Amino acid sequence: KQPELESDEHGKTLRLTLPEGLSGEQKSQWMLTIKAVVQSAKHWNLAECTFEASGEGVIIKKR
Amino acid sequence: DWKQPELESDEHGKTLRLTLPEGLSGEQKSQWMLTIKAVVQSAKHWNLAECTFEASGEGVIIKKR
Repeated sequence: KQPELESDEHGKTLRLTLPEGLSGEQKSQWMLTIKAVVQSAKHWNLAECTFEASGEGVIIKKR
Repeated sequence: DWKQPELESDEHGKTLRLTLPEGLSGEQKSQWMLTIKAVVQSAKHWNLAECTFEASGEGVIIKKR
């Protein structure tokens, strides 16, 4: 399932789906990587960051 | 074994490194990369410091009232 944006009369909701049947720790690792991005969006303005793919996964760069 | 999200810095630069969840099929890896990509893209339209983040059933949610 691709990202889904639900629009409520009470606001919007971005819903992200995790792959079918992942294990328990794979689910946490995944979750943790997304939260690191939301945390970084609180310190940095991500529209002004460069986002590249790396060997291990991904890299978000500021300055 | 699995590296947690970590920052790296030095002169003229600060980076956030994210490691892929382990034991993933090529498909799931593609899915993982798109999820991270959907999140940076939302931070470009919304201010995520003013949004709620939480785990739901088989996923994650980000709400902007």
